[PDB]
Amino acid sequence: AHQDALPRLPVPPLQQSLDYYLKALQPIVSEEEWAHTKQLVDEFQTSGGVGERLQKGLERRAKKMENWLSEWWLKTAYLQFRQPVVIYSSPGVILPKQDFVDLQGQLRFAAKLIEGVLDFKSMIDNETLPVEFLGGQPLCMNQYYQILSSCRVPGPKQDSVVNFLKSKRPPTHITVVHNYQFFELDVYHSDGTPLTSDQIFVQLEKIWNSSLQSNKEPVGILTSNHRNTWAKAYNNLIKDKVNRESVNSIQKSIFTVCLDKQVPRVSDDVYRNHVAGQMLHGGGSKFNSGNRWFDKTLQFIVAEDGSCGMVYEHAAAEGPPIVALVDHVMEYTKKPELVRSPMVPLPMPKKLRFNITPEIKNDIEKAKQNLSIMIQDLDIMMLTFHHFGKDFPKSEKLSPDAFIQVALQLAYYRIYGQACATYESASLRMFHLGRTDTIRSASIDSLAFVKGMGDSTVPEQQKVELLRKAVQAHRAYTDRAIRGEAFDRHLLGLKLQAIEDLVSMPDIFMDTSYAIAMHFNLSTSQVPAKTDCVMFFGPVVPDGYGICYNPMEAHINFSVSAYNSCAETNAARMAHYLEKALLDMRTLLQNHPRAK
Repeated sequence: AHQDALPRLPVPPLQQSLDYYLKALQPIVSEEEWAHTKQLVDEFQTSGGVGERLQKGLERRAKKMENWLSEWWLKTAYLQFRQPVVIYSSPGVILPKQDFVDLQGQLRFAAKLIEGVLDFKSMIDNETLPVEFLGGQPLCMNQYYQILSSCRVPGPKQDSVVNFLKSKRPPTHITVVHNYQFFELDVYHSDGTPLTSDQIFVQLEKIWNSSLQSNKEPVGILTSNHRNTWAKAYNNLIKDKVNRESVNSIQKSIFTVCLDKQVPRVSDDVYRNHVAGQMLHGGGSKFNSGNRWFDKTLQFIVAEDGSCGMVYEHAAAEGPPIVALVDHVMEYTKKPELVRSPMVPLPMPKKLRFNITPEIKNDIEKAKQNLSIMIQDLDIMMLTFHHFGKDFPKSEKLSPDAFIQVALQLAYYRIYGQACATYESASLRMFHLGRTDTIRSASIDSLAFVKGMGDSTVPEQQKVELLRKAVQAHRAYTDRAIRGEAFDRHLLGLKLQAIEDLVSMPDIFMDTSYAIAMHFNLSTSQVPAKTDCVMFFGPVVPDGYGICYNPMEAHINFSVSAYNSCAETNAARMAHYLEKALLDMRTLLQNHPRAK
């Protein structure tokens, strides 16, 4: 009923989008390249031309489908992406560190966490999860029905997803991994009632005692390899009926809980960076990378030292829906432990076995080698910006997110001397089945500001004006994107429509300007959460950065990633310049009051 009342994703007018495209290109391409693209655009949109025909095709597509973009996006962005999901696709999350100091404490917390997710699940099962709004504007809730009891499945050409949430007999178990060993744990009794936190603890204790040694092959590490490689290894793994049953249990589980092992202590200044690594990829074959199943949509990680977090498979949902679950769960783990009814006998959680063959052992070794290379190449820098949060920008009547994005543009320019194609995720949930579109942070106004900011000939008064204009221009682009008026998904649609129409690939998509526009040296996303957490992910290009943040009232949690294979990037440096840019913007604004 709620979904039926939501507006359908629109197809923007052709000229409007192309006009916005030309404006977004101005700061990132040469004068010569822009002039050439301008000519291609004029020809592409001409009356009776190629572009108009494709546009008509997209409009027809919107009339015959619930959402014209959904399937195309899922396929192009995720299912057909063949690189490992680890680092390159699945975002990691670091949650507030817990105070437990030993094994029993680690298990007690895991029990509360599990109970909390099940509490959230009750609202999903009963479709009682409150509809979200944006001031009076309804949001699509479909993503919430794709995260539990689901899993990505390797395919030889493209991947697929399985979702058991609404099956005849929905799964009633979660999977728990300890020392690379997987267990099927029922979290509901036969009578249908959920297990209590105390009962769950008792079961986790059995699981722990049944996996005290780390001498079993880390089959789960196979899920971290290239999708072509895993597709083949997967097909071979499940040829054996027992292995197939074990994989089936993992795929069907409501979610997976990873009880990680102790790891070497590191200097306090790089601790959070190492924890982020643990949450994103596991740290390596000798640490916790084998204590995972990366195809799983939801994986909660409880570390030996109190740290906790999670990693989720991106084909399922975006950051906001995931943090909605996080906020609900963390809040639940803080609730007073009420009366505990007389417990009852519990079954032995089933240890999922894997019959290893020389072939499977080889695949596992190859996966370890591949992951080692990936981890060595990742550069992560976690930054807790304590100076201020949403409070300062708000006091200046400036959008906090826009303020942060402009600061990132300033930091990038200060390091590189030029702007770069920049991506910021925009939520399209105001539309039925809406996922995301692109907000382009590098603009005519942002470039004018960053140049003016560092120009020793431009008066500070002018720098201030340029600052506000850039921030408001970004806010405007953000508002347009959320209302389905951005142009990136639209252009992608036109390209996919051309492919489906069996017409020659239009020149506008083969243009050097389009290649530049689609190569994001800065890939970013704001994921606000009530919980003091932070999300992170790998860059989308070899010479880029992956930046995510959670703006709180008085501070901001930042993550910055980069690849070591690119000598031109450095996560720490980027983080430091971002911190300084934010501070310099506050300083400038405070030194030039609007009324006194």
